[PDB]
Amino acid sequence: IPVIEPLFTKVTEDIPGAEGPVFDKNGDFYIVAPEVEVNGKPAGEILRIDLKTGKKTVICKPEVNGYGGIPAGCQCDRDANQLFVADMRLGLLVVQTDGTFEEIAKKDSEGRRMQGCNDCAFDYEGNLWITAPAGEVAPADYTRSMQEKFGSIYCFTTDGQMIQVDTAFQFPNGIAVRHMNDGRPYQLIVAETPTKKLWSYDIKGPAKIENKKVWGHIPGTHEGGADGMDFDEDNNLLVANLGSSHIEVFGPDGGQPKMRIRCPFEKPSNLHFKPQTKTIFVTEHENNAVWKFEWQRNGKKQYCETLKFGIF
Ligand SMILES: [Ca+2]
Ligand SMILES: [Ca+2]
Repeated sequence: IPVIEPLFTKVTEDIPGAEGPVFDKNGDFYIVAPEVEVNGKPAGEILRIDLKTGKKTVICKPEVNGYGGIPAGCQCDRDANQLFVADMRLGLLVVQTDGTFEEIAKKDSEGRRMQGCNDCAFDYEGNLWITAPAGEVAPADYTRSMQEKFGSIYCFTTDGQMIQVDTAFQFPNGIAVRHMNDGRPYQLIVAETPTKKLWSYDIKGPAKIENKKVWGHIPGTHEGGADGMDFDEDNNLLVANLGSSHIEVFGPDGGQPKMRIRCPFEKPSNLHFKPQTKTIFVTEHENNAVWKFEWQRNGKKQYCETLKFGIF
């Protein structure tokens, strides 16, 4: 497997559990620090990083009824400049740039208690596909599916429904949606970290996925595996293989990566493209820092980069 070694440039440092890199509709960059703790208890943070300097500002330190959150993944909304955040303790949150937030669901569409979330991906129809590797949200004692198969997948729909679309995953992690050239959502990709597998489903409609399949295989037997993921404009899927020192690049059809990206660290965690550029910001857990490097092309446009009232 061909490996490229592009130049990684430091962006910012000291972000405990540096995760969920995201750009909003204004080009502002954000990162979540899930692993920040206060006297042993969760106290995760949502930060805005000035790219010109690397200076950090925590806009939100989410807590519900005394229970601190573990914000781990992000997606920027389209119709409003707000961030949808997957929280390992609080479920799904919507955070405003002013730092205020709202817990989205205590329970799902079926009345079952919500599970902690880790990452999410907006399809072009506005539906949010979310991974839930943790057990029940706070106040429930924290648990996570790193060993046992209790990780679930949800689809938070445009009509406000938190629908569990699948269960029994061993730490569902990264997630991405593949679109047809005309913008129609047709395939969901979900990373199952420890098993070294990438799973795929056919998206038949909002919250409707079928034909579960082992779509791709992650290199290595190291502890870790597929974490964050995203598509480039040609639909190649770049996946952070935590513990491998590489970001795998899968072609449109999956299988084995067709190329690997060597990182100057062992734990790449998540990534995100800077809109309209080949620049990919990468978070890692070795130094708890954020970096950025140049990929071969622009990333696939995120939902926030699409237009509600566009003509073409
Ligand atoms: Ca993750
Ligand atoms: Ca991303």
